Amino acid sequence: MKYILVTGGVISGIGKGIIASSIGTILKSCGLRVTAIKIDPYINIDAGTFSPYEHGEVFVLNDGGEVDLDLGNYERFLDINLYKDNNITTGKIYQHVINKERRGDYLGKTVQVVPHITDAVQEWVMNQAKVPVDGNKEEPQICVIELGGTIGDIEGMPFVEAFRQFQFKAKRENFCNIHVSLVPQLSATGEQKTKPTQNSVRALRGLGLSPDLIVCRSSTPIEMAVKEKISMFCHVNPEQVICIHDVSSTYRVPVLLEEQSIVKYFKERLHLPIGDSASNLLFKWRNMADRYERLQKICSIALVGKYTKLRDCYASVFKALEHSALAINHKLNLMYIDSIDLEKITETEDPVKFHEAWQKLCKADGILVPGGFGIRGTLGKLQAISWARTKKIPFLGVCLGMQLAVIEFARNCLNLKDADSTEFRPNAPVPLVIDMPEHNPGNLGGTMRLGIRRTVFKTENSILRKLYGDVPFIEERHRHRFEVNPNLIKQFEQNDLSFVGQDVDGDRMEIIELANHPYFVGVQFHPEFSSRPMKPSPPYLGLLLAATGNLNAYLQQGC
Amino acid sequence: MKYILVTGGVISGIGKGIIASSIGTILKSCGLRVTAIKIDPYINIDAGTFSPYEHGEVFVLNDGGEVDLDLGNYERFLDINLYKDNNITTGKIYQHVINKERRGDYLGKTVQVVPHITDAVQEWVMNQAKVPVDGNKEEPQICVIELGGTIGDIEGMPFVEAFRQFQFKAKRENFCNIHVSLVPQLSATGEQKTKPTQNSVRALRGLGLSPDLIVCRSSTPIEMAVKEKISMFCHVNPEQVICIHDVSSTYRVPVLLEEQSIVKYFKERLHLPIGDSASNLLFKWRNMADRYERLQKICSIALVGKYTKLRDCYASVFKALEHSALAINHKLNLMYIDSIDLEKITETEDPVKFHEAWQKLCKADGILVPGGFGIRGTLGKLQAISWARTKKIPFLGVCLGMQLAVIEFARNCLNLKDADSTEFRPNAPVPLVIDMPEHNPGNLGGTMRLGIRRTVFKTENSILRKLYGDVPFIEERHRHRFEVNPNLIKQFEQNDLSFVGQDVDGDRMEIIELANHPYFVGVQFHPEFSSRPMKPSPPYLGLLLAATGNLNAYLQQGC
Amino acid sequence: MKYILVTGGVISGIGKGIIASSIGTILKSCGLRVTAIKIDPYINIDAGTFSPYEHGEVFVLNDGGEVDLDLGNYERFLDINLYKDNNITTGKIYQHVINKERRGDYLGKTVQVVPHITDAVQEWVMNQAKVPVDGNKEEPQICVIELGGTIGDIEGMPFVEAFRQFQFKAKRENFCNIHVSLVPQLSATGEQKTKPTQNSVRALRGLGLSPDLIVCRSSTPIEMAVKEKISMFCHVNPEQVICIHDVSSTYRVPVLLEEQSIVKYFKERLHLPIGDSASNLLFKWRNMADRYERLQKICSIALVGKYTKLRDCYASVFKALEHSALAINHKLNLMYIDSIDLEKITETEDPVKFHEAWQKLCKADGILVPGGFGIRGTLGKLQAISWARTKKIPFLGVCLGMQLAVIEFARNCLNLKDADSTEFRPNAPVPLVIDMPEHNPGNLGGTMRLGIRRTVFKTENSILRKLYGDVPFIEERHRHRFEVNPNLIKQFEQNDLSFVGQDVDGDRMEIIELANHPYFVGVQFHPEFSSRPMKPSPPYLGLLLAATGNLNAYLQQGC
Ligand SMILES: Nc1ncnc2c1ncn2[C@@H]1O[C@H](COP(=O)(O)OP(=O)(O)OP(=O)(O)O)[C@@H](O)[C@H]1O
Ligand SMILES: Nc1ncnc2c1ncn2[C@@H]1O[C@H](COP(=O)(O)OP(=O)(O)OP(=O)(O)O)[C@@H](O)[C@H]1O
Ligand SMILES: Nc1ncnc2c1ncn2[C@@H]1O[C@H](COP(=O)(O)OP(=O)(O)OP(=O)(O)O)[C@@H](O)[C@H]1O
Ligand SMILES: O=c1ccn([C@@H]2O[C@H](COP(=O)(O)OP(=O)(O)OP(=O)(O)O)[C@@H](O)[C@H]2O)c(=O)[nH]1
Ligand SMILES: O=c1ccn([C@@H]2O[C@H](COP(=O)(O)OP(=O)(O)OP(=O)(O)O)[C@@H](O)[C@H]2O)c(=O)[nH]1
Ligand SMILES: O=c1ccn([C@@H]2O[C@H](COP(=O)(O)OP(=O)(O)OP(=O)(O)O)[C@@H](O)[C@H]2O)c(=O)[nH]1
Repeated sequence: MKYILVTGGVISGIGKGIIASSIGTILKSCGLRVTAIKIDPYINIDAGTFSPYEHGEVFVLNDGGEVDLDLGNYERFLDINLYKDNNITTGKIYQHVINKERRGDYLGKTVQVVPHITDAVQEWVMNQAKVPVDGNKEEPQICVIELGGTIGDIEGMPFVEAFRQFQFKAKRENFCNIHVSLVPQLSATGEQKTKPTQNSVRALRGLGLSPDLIVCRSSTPIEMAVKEKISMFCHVNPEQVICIHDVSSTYRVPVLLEEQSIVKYFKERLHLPIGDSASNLLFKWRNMADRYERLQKICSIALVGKYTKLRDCYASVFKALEHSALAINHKLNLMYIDSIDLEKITETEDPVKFHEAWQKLCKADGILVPGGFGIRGTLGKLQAISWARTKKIPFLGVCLGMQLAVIEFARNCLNLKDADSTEFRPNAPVPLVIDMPEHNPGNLGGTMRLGIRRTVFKTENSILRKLYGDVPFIEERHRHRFEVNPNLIKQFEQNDLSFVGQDVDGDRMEIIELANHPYFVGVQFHPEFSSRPMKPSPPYLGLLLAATGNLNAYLQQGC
Repeated sequence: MKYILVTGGVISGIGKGIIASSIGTILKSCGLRVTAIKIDPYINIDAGTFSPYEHGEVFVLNDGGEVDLDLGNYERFLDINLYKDNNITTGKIYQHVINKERRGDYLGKTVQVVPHITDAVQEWVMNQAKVPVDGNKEEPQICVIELGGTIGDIEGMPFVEAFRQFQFKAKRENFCNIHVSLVPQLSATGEQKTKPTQNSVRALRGLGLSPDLIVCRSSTPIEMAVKEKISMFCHVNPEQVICIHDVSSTYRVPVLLEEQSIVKYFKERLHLPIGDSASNLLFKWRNMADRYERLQKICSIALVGKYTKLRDCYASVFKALEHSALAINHKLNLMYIDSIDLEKITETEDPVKFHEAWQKLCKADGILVPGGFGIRGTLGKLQAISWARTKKIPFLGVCLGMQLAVIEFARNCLNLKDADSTEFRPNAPVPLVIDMPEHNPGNLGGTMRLGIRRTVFKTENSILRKLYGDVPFIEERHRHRFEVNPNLIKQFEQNDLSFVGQDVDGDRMEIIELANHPYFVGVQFHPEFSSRPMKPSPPYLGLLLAATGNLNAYLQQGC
Repeated sequence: MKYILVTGGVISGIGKGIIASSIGTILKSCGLRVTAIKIDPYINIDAGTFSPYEHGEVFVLNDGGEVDLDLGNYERFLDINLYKDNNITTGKIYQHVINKERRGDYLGKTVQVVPHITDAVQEWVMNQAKVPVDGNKEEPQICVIELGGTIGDIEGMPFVEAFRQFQFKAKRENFCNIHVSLVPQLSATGEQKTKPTQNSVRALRGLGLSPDLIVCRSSTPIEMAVKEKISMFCHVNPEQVICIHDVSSTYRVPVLLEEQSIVKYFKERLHLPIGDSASNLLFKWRNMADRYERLQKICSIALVGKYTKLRDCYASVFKALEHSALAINHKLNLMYIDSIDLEKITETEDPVKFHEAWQKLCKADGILVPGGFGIRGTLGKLQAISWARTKKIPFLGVCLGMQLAVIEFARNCLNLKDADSTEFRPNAPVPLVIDMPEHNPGNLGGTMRLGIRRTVFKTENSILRKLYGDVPFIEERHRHRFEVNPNLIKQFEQNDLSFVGQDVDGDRMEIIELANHPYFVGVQFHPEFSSRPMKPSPPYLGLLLAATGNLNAYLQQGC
């Protein structure tokens, strides 16, 4: 099978996944079945126990994933839905190997990093490329492999040697190599240097891998004097240096590689079956490049998270939002509001950060309350829903807001201020939200609810049901532990806030809507992990429709 | 002797010399005698045969230097004038060693890179620190050593091993180590990475040198989360991480190190004699920081060079100009004008680049024609002086303009269009500018005129004589081969353009002034290499005085 | 042209030249024209100023060589005589490059180690392979390139990068790579390790060269478990691991590579024109393997040198001696005798080292006095010739003995004890040996006599003339400064010791013979540098013939 191994340049946050997916999604437009394998040097297995401020938010797979992210980017760009066993971490390999030397399966031979780890790496990447990953039941023909991390450090040492042996066991027509480096320029002056790319190549070539292409991502487009120096010093012909500058939206990244002629390259390098057309599909990639230049009324949410500045804790939501903004031809203005900045305590001690949050939340044409944990933010977010409740600005609750909207509603309408979730204080006189993890055969003890779960819409008066297409059940994914008590439904069996969804059996509800409001939805499932640039997320699409008021206008068409 | 060895971070053009001079010129304000030794890994000996577009302009020393530059920066910041034997290049060492193994002075032993080169390096740096360099006849006490180049490449291999052996032969109280790295951030996003600094340390520590300080120069000032990661990963305490952002003028660079408390550091590290005052001299460094923020009428030259965009071919002039702009409280607006863009040929084929040059030269309140060679630019620059001649905008000719102004004047006034310099065409019917290199005892053949040369002012009616202080002779330096024929003076023994200067004997003139003009000077010597931020260059100071019209107002004071 | 680049393993003294010549001299038996280029990382140019105890004796070429040695080994094994410009040292390159940047031939561009040195290396190796080197006037087809030194150190850094760029500029069919490593075993125990070969490969592959073959030279022949580990860890198939153990004579080294089938390898790798016969010439390499096992009367010299233990100061003579011992079917017993151990002074202070020298010199069936310099040994060697003079044991004087034999003869027969050479004391009342270097046009001052020089035999009664084949002139090479005065011949115009040779003009004599003696020869030329395993050196061949007494028996055949 043809394999493409991208790597890393000087710094980690270049845009590794934006290149590996782009050369993947060009080849998906070529008519090739694609997989993706992300090699990760971080020891930690099963990323789900991260605080999301170090790396980013989780992604969630079908079979129970808690996989990093970058993995999410591949899923969103390629139409692929994945499995959890191609997030191949260093802790995944060692737990696969330390659990074999107690079995004795290496026949008493002492196992060392070479070859008995690097044999287990080049068996892992053979099997995950072999399994189909898309709607067809058929093995693919390429496999874009992302060696994450940087290169030269101690973490990346068992892996580049694992692929050095792999160039020999594979054929040279079956292997490729991309190197995505940085040419940093100092705005302080004006020249543009090529030295960081030279030392990053001789750390790659010094470990026994040679770049086919070399991709120099920087701030500005680079001059032909720079393409000459990288061609002469890094010992590759000038047809393999591909510039990519900092573009405004990531949809320019696939069509910018079309101009630099990488499509016909892998015809000659990899010897893959291709004939040439318009080198991507003209209707669905060059179109939405022009949608992002020519824009309109800057509108359509404020966001209440619980973090400081856009570390990608919420980058997996912002790519889902501008999917919907791609549909309604609006520029989107994502503005973070810290839930600390809505507390009583900040106004007492600092009004510069507090009054700064309200200013944006009162002018907000839409709120969004995504998921979170812990006591931070929760007491601040309790006022944000009720502000949206009375003054009727639409919002969506995701995995925490659905908990918090049912808390505030009994406090306001039913005057039951004593009620709260059992997340925080177990001494609950009215335990309105109870813990109940899935007690399944094959799952011992308390196991977090995870994976694809069917949930059926009960009754017709849902604005969500018309958005998915009036199908009875939807198929979504979530990672949360807590539910409103089905006994505690008795408290709200008459109001305007009634529960809509039910799963296969019916022991939880997962979905709320409110009558006397434009658009009041709160869901337990994360509706971000199926959002694609072609069809947006159906809760998020209506949420921007409610912000522009065209939500009734979308259902005038129907039909 | 206490030695400070700065190095290099990721890319070459960080600001190595701006840090090594700054920690030098803090210690000069401490009351310590300073030298400077710049280690250069480039094989080429005696930089003077450079095209000035690869590296920059030359510097010229007293004894006959053709030394790079960075060396010039030390000279200008420290009051030091240097010798040519501390520009210690790789070609200087090998020519010092290959000329010893024919002598047999290694006693028949085969010489290899270690130790017999690295012995010759640590004897070179011992001797150049030992020689006095300033007005006192006394050995200094520190020696700021600049290991130029970057680190990790093949050129820098004989030198870091040369200083690894040097930490043992010296005492730990006598040695220091600075590392000036880059933390590149991508404006494309917003985070700030620390990885390039980590790999640059483990290439330095992997060659056997440990940083005392670590200096992270970048675009923006960096947050305490970045100072924590560099302290924890690069294994130095957080008192040795010093931030320096891209500041507007280089005079902030000494006073910004004062805020980060590096003055008291070397009291504890190097054990040098110091008591504390205001940590620099309050009148002459923090004052001119405020001169550059608060500014005035944006005026005071256009420049006609012969190059494209400000590669530092003329950075050794621009630092001399804003010395004078530091004196007259004016912002300076250096605008390059290519001499190609004044030719007849560009207007025929492209008026976008041609008309763009004139636009700036007609609004120019002052022209400047610095030195150059070859047929490029010369035919273009012939119109620039005559444009300044008739319409009377002041300019200065430096080492080529003095040739070109005497050419145009016989063509215009004396109608001798046949005359030209013997630089370009030897078939000269009127050879107005003749070749005559110095034929000296000890100098065989044609040797370029070079070094400090006395030149005496003949007569009183010079506007230059009042600027230097009415001394009879001035002491300047130049590197040029050509002179107007002393026989050809007969052509101009009556006009308004008469020759002013004479050297010790009188076989050349070196200096012109024109009567019916505000300020018309052309000099063979380079008046850039003595310009300091305290007293500017005396031709360049009057040139900005003529631009603002206060040139008469400067001599109203006198006295 | 097909190029083979051998390298180095862990330690320097493996046997680099014994492998590179052997794969050369197999291909010479294949019917291919061969050159040789030895890359040397030692800075010193023109090895001739060595003390011969660091590296070894010199070799002397035709055009004036003072080249190391290993070069001598190629000459002796291949029938090739060389030029001095393929001893390409590091000091040869830099003196070729520092003498070009004063010319300006790099067009003002700053030259660095990459590429402008490595361009000059891959132009040097192109030209020396291009020039013919053998009796034909035709370019060869292979070029065995010896990258001397080891690999990984600082000296070998400009060269392995110089050949990494060379694999791309050449074609993969035109390039090869040998790696000659050590597998050290400890007699202390018994196992045999493969670790030093693994780390030596990943320092070679880490610099961008891959071994075609891998040659493991050690003490014992190695087991198939060792060939499996080197095949699996060093990532080459088990057909390219070639064992070679410590063999008794170096003539087994070509025929041992025949058994391991490297002849058919380069047919497949290099794509060179070959058909197969007996894979070497059966009459002249496998024959003299059996000559060295089956041997005879252990006889046939003691040697008086001036050194301690057989550092190869005299290895260029011992290979010439066992050429003659290959002809007379005798085992040779080379025993060193220090000339210190024949002095008066050692017997006074130590008789353990003194009496140990005489014991071997009185039982000596032949003496040999090779070349040397300085006051050490000279006063000791004066008794060794007179011991050979009276008691009539044959010897040969080489470049110093010819001086010393003419000194002792006037002291003994003519009773002129006052006479001595002008090498040591210039106050000579009878200056019997005078200095006269060649004063040639194109050679300024005192230049050492060097290169091929014709010398004609005057008269018939020479035992040397019958050995060369009664040709009038012979063609030999030497490096010496001193001659007997042609005026001082008047002292010996009647004795039994008369001068035999004369060059083209006749101002020196170069050759002595004595009548009343079996074999008394002393020559100024070095007769070691033409000795080949087929025909021995004609003075050295008769010297072993005089030791066995068959010297008359050789001339009974004639004819
Ligand atoms: N072409 C681009 N131009 C500007 N910004 C980009 C581009 N590609 C990606 N980015 C932004 O930079 C960040 C880094 O990109 P990406 O997540 O693909 O790298 P990654 O290798 O997956 O990260 P990690 O190494 O943490 O897994 C992303 O959050 C994205 O928003
Ligand atoms: N603190 C600073 N902020 C912004 N720009 C700077 C600073 N210091 C220096 N520069 C600019 O960047 C350039 C590089 O500085 P400098 O010449 O000191 O480096 P260098 O090591 O001497 O260069 P080279 O390695 O070529 O000798 C200079 O031309 C200068 O104008
Ligand atoms: N196959 C062999 N077995 C045993 N000894 C050998 C063998 N080949 C060479 N030697 C001996 O070991 C010494 C080293 O061999 P050789 O001179 O070929 O190495 P070299 O690389 O030329 O040395 P240098 O690196 O100093 O030039 C020689 O003096 C020779 O006598
Ligand atoms: O996609 C990736 C790739 C790599 N990594 C992991 O990040 C590490 C490299 O991390 P960085 O290079 O980003 O540096 P750092 O985390 O130490 O500090 P910052 O610069 O982020 O402020 C690697 O050790 C790798 O395990 C990720 O977390 N995500
Ligand atoms: O002050 C210095 C320092 C170093 N150098 C020399 O510059 C080389 C490093 O040069 P660079 O790191 O700047 O890269 P480059 O010249 O190959 O191409 P650009 O990035 O400039 O476009 C080093 O090999 C060193 O010899 C200088 O010229 N001046
Ligand atoms: O054939 C050669 C090869 C290499 N060399 C030169 O020898 C050096 C390697 O020398 P060694 O590896 O032999 O170590 P050393 O000389 O320092 O000390 P000993 O082990 O000999 O006792 C290299 O730096 C190279 O320049 C030779 O002299 N002759």
